[PDB]
Amino acid sequence: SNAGGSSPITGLVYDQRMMLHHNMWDSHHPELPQRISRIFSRHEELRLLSRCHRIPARLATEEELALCHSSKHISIIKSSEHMKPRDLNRLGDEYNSIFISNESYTCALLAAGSCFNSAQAILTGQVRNAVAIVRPPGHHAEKDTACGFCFFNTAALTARYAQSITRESLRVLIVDWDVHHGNGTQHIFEEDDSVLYISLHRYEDGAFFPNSEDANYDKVGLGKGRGYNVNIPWNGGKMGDPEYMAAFHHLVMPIAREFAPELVLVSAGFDAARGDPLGGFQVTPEGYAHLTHQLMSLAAGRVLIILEGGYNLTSISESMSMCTSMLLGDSPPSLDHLTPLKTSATVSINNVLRAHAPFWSSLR
Ligand SMILES: O=C(NO)c1cnc(NC2(c3ccccc3)CCC(F)(F)CC2)nc1
Ligand SMILES: [K+]
Ligand SMILES: [K+]
Ligand SMILES: [Zn+2]
Repeated sequence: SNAGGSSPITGLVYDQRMMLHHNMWDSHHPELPQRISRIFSRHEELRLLSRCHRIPARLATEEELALCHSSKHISIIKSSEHMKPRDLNRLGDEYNSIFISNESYTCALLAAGSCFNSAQAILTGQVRNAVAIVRPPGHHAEKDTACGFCFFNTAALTARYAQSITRESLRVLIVDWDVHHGNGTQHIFEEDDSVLYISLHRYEDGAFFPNSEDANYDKVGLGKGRGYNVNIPWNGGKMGDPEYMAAFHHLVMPIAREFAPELVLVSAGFDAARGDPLGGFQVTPEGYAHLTHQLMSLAAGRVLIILEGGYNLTSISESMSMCTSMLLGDSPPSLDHLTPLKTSATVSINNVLRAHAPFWSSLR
């Protein structure tokens, strides 16, 4: 029972089977199997694992995938399960930045099913919040195609899965703090006012992957979805804790509170972390802890943290373990001295404010 209340529980999902997805031609490709085992091992080292309720992985079904993806796309990825290597190579090469092994399809299904089980546990009160240590990632995957190490859009599917077991209009916030724009998530929800998508990402006037002006601040959503897509694009600066904290203070949290989400999904890539070989930014583990802590003030604390990217194995292990520590209710660690904001970060924050003040009274 929870008569009289009870201490909130944090769920954790991790299944070593998701390590089987691998790059048979470049075994040093940074989207490594041991991304998830290293993160899991750090949770054991820090004694966080035994404090969590372990949530089992499961496979997503093909009908669950159709919540966001076309039958053609599902069928093509499914067909890779039985391909020979030369045909896996050719099929991967048809996409932007995709490698495929015979286990990729099953691993993508497990990453999605793990997050469905976690959202289910949160929404039915089995746990208050959860962390999902999953791969391959999701947020670059589109309705019709794979992209950027992602086959199916785990976070987008989880938002639709949540609506499917509560009510169609359940308000879901997705905060995407992966250093890359989540092009797939933006596109899936661009006309939808029930899912608010807020992405922070390195942009560089369109030069940074995925190299599209869709990631710019002026893309605010379409139709009913106008105002429900918030891009915070970083240009010309080595961004870190001061800039992300300022973005949360001026943009993410005011908009999120006004939206009043009923569930928060974090597309939690850690490739903006200090030390990441791809992102080039310097968010610290303590910074990620503070971002997590702020999001826990939303949705009565119903937050699911979903691993996306992040490629320095030590950085992502420490950063995601910080986030779990915050979900468990530990007191936030001290931030380093916040250097004054990079001046271009103020420019970006002010551009987003101008783009979104028409839709959010909290910004006016
Ligand atoms: O998921 C991600 N990060 O979290 C992610 C990161 N990099 C790529 N692609 C790029 C990449 C691919 C393999 C190894 C390093 C980088 C290749 C094309 C590029 F040069 F344009 C950008 C980098 N794709 C997805
Ligand atoms: K992002
Ligand atoms: K939206
Ligand atoms: Zn990324």
